[PDB]
Amino acid sequence: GQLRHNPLDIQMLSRGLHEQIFGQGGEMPGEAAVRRSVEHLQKHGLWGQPAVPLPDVELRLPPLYGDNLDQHFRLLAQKQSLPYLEAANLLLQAQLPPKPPAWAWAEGWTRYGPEGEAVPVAIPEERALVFAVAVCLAEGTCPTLAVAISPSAWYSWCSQRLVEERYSWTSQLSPADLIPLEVPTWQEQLVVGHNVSFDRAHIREQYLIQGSRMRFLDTMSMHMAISGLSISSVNSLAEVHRLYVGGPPLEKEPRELFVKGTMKDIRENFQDLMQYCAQDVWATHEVFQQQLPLFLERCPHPVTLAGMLEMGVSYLPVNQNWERYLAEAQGTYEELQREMKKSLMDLANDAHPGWYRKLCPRLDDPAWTPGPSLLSLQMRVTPKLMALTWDGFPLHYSERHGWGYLVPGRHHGNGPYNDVDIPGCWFFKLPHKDGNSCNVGSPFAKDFLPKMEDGTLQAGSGPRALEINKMISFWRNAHKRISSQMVVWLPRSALPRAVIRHPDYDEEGLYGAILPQVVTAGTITRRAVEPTWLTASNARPDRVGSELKAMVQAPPGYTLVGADVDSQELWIAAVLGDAHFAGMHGCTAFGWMTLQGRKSRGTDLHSKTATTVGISREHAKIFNYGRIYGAGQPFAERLLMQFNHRLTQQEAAEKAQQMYAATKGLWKGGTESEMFNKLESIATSDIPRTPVLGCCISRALEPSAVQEEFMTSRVNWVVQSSAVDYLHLMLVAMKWLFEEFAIDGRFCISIHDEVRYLVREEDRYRAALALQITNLLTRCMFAYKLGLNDLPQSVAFFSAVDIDRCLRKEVTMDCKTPSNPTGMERRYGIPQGEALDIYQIIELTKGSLEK
Repeated sequence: GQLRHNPLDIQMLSRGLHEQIFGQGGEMPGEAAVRRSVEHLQKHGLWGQPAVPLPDVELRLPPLYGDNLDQHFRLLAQKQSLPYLEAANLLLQAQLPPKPPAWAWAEGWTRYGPEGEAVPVAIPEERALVFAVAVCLAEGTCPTLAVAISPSAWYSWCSQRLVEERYSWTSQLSPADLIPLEVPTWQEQLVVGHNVSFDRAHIREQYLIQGSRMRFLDTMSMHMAISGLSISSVNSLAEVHRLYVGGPPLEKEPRELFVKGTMKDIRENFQDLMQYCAQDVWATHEVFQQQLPLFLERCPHPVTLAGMLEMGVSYLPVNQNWERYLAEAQGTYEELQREMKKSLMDLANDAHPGWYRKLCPRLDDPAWTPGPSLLSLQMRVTPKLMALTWDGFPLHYSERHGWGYLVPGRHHGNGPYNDVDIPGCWFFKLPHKDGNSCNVGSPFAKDFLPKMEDGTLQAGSGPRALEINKMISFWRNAHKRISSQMVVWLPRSALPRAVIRHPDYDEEGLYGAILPQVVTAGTITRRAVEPTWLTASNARPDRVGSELKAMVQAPPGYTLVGADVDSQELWIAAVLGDAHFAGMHGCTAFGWMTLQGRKSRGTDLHSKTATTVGISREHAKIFNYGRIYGAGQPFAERLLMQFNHRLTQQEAAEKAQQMYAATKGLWKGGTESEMFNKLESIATSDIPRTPVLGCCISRALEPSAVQEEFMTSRVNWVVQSSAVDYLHLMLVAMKWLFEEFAIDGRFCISIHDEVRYLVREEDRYRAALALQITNLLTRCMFAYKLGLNDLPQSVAFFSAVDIDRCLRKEVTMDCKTPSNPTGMERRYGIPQGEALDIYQIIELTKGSLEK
């Protein structure tokens, strides 16, 4: 039947899927390899265990171009990024007229001729350009000046708020207050700039919901990919120009009028600022024309370029509920903060002293109020006035070590540190997200949220003050940029016709948007970086303003559809090891355990690891992923101590050694030895390349210039860049699926292994099915590149796909927050969503993405 098994009794894909994907015929595994795999399985005593078959999946995938999987993905990526490559080469191989003598002083765009003449124009008409914007921080977030370059001639742009002077300006941003850098219908455009996200944020037409038909190329992303750092330089454009092109250093203008100045200063210093911006644009042009050939040579697989271009169209819609959110979050932020100030007053009274004197405003202060009205949770004196204990151990701060805790009885832990001499108590350190070599500047951080749910961090209105800190921890560290996200509100004419015709459409409502400032490749492993939205909780019942993701609410007629990949890095390592060892699935027994792990049944890799260690499922995920990247025993013991503190260091070393005894091996004799051997083989090869796409590592870590150093980072690059190739394949495949079947959706945001989309209400299960097919195709190509001619059924598709009107991990949580105690339905009329599995998605969509 459709069920099929390997000589190691693991169910593979269905016959239809395997025939359509890997074709027919192949090299049968050798008898010696089969015997070796069986012996390895019997060595760990995990052979012959029956497994209940998962139901078979039969679906007709979209046609795959070419005659092979790698050919298919190469063709897809070339088709996607050919026009932008052509525009890149056009900008690269072109002349450049000198700077015009005198800049124009008029509203709108102006074109400068070869002789310096100024001709007013509406919008630039160039395929490829370099862009720069000017922003005065004393007037608002509206852009001020813009100078553009092209193979033909320069361009300049002056803001209406710099030409005309008015007493007051509108407080709400509008499309009328931005930069017109779009040309409605060669086709498609390329914009090149250093951190081009900022220049994308100030474009009038970049906030539309219909479509972009434009991508942005960032010298930061290419610089990170080629010569990034964790023949190299930092991401600063001056350093980039010095490293790649060289010549005179770029002036710095110590005046810094835009950061610190007024509108009149700019009114008088027009020429200097225009000269500086034009210099920066020319420098970026030189840098790009020097960088493009290196990128094309070093990453010959077009998938990297296509994914990098596609990963710079992030878009966040916020409707009128966001406007209420800011007040309700701040109103709760104000009300709770004043509530907290009264709690410490009672605590202080039960506890004038010098510390209490500093908490009281001066008598002559006009804003004087009775008692401690200057208190806030951001102050460093709040924890001391509470006598907090770290699992029954009082806290203690050190200048040389940051925050820590004292264990009476002078126990082994994160320490002990002898620089602090507390009689009868040892001194340890509070855990930090960046390891024990960094210091905690404030206990009011996100990292200590797990430490309070398990009772590790306890108060002495004692628990209220720490709980409310947990409430306003999210809004404390992000309100400045969350409140200063630029919002552009479309008029009725600019909104899509589908939105107007929808029954939930509100005539008196407000529709807006946010453009995240995403660097498509902001890490040496080609990882995207965003300080706020890529690292943020989905929704929690005890955090103020934690509905930030839940505040990214689609307008009537649209919804947010997304999913999370199941054991992405785990399965990558599994297929690597299986391909290295014997050319069959489940040989290394790591693939065997992953394949037979079940989430509904409760016996999976993460669950088994958590049970063996004694930690949570998320802790197990973190531990497994850290091990796959390659980590020593000390890192594992530090992670275990972070996830459990009663454990002592002398016992932490023993537990880490016991954990590493089963895995790793001598590499031979371990559960996950063969994947390690494959990683060491490919990483140590001449000109290291990804096992799948063959995209080289950064020049700052190649073995020629590093020799036998930084091996851990080099190995970690293999896994992380394989995952990033998985992500780029996901992006290009999802874009191709949207374009081929004409699906009305848009890329909203991608968070590591989580990819989210802003889709219409009419087509949501179609986006779910396309995401499932993308995961299947990516895994099949990943397996084929390593030499394996089959794919398991159990890791073929997604576990669950979420359809919702808000961003949250589960479609069921009511997002009851201190600022939203009633719920999404009661406050903003937002119901609960749906989560679906592959069988349910197929049943709903009938296995088709058509209409």
